[PDB]
Amino acid sequence: GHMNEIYQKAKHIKLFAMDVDGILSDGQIIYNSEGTETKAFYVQDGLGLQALKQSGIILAIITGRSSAMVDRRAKELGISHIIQGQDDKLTALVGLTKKLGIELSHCAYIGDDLPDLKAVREAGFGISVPNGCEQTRAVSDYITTKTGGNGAVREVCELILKAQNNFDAFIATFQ
Amino acid sequence: HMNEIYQKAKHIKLFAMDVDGILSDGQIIYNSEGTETKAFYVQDGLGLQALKQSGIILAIITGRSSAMVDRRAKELGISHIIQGQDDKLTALVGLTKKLGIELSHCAYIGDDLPDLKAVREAGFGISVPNGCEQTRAVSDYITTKTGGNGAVREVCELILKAQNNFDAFIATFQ
Amino acid sequence: HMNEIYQKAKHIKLFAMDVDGILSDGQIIYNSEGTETKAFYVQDGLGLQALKQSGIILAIITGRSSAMVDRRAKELGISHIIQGQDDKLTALVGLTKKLGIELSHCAYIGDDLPDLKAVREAGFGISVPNGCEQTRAVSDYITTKTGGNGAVREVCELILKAQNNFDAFIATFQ
Amino acid sequence: MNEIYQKAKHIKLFAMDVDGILSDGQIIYNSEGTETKAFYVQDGLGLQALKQSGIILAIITGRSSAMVDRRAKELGISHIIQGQDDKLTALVGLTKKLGIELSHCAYIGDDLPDLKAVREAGFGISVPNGCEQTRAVSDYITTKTGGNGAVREVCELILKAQNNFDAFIATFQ
Ligand SMILES: [Mg+2]
Ligand SMILES: [Mg+2]
Ligand SMILES: [Mg+2]
Ligand SMILES: [Mg+2]
Repeated sequence: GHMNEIYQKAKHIKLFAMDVDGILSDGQIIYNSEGTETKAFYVQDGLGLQALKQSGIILAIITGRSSAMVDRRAKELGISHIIQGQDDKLTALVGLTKKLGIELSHCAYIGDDLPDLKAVREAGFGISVPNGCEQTRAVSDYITTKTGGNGAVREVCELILKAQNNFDAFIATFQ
Repeated sequence: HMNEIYQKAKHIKLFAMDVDGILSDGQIIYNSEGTETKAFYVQDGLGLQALKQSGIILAIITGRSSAMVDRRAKELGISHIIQGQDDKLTALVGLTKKLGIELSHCAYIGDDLPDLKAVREAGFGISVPNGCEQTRAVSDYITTKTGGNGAVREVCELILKAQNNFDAFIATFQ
Repeated sequence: HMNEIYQKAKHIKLFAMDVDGILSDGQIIYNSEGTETKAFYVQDGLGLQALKQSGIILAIITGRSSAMVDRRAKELGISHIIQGQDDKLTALVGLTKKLGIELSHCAYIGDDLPDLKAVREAGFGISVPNGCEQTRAVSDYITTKTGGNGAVREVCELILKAQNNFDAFIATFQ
Repeated sequence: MNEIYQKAKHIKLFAMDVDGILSDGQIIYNSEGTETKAFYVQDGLGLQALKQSGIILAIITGRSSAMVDRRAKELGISHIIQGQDDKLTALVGLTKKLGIELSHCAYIGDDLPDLKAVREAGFGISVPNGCEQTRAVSDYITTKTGGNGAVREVCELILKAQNNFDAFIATFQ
């Protein structure tokens, strides 16, 4: 019943910012006996992000943790705004608005836990996921059907493209 | 039955946890270089931080021993790390005496048979959906979320709520 | 539509496959030492071996590039390993020309948009439950089992059955 | 139910496939050439319990890895036969050298290479995600899946059949 409300918020998005753990991954933090840390991403999310970028949308990562894995994933996907070691997601997002000349109302943010709440609440289009905390889900404009690390990002990428009448055009390039 | 669960959680000063099956989904991972791997859940970290910040002491009691457990514990401020110990009750009782906290003010979460007595005898005993039937049977509470998937975060929030500390935790992010 | 599916599968001489989301569940795994990991499914290995032994040529066509794919392919006797190639149809047509096999006698299994044209134009196009809707729409068959969980094994058995080789394959183990 | 218990009651040797039984069947490779395999904690306790009750534990697998050696060592799995082409002839060979009749052997497997061993063992076991043909010749199919408690489940079944289960539980009470 909220589809066109969601569409109106997504239609004006010029910047798409994302949390990592629980969004681009299923939230697993993986350590081994040699001190090495591991993180897993989802292939379909990659193509979804490529689609947004192709449509002219600026991509950003804002995470409280810091790893080479995030740097590597961001670089291969052409995400050039990689903010790590930053729990205060909203201040980081506002920082980007000033850096890039994009209004906050034209920014999307997807997050899963409490550090993401304010950014999800205050962004033009705030998104969460089924396994997100209840409080961040409560302030979201949209909650994905697919879970983090299992297509949540791909799903909201398609949603934004649809709201901007760019989805069918993108699909047609593969047909 | 949440009223009696909140009543038990109200008095908790020490929260002790098994590792495999609780903080992880129970996978023991090895590779051809001789390296062992373990996986944890990001939301459990924030939950344990909230518990610690509220004044509750955190402990790990595990039958295995690994560097991953030391790293994760250090990262989350788990100050009492007991590894290579299958006898969970003796370990928990040892902690009660050392810290000066009654067993009735201890919470313990476990998943398999070695955890049974500690879950049964602790002031607040918790298990998980994929815990063994016998350990689930003696639990005061079984989580909705599974081990390595938010069971720990869930218990953390329950204890915070019971102690009127949950909304203060949430408020910092609003 | 199974009579039509069997018709298409009956004449397959080349079986070509996407990797991520087909042979794996789609996870791209990195670690802090710059190492990449990929996971495959054991039962898929036997299925592909069976297809190969029945006289079908095996091929991989993937947009990514890794040593893990080379290793898995060599292990299973996948003889055409095309990596760093998102244009699946051009690669597949290239194979038809090199091997002297009509496109109508090629099978292709894929999960996402880059695979769409190949799935559509191949003699037998296959996708998977978690494949994108657009690639599923142009498929001749969609597996019950998921990518990295037996989707490949399933279609291998389907092709063996369509070519009257399945029961004979089973018989070798009895 | 009772026919299963009759077959399980006299088991002296419990032999197992690895991939799809002790694991969920994932074969994991990395860019440094390193292979990974995952096991389940609850299976560990189940196997240890079986071993302590006097049952000899064995692994018979077509693949070969250090991970299997490591997991076997920590659980007291004392016969580790890797890289085996024919699992039935490996089981027959092992049970002959140990002086145990095949009728007193259990074997759990998931795929076609396990079929003959599951069929011919005194107690043959498979798993839900096992192939239909191996499931067809099994005396018992577990409810839990490989790498997710299938082994723990059958261990408890055998303990029950040998009047050792309630005592096993009681040691933890
Ligand atoms: Mg997160
Ligand atoms: Mg445990
Ligand atoms: Mg793919
Ligand atoms: Mg197997």
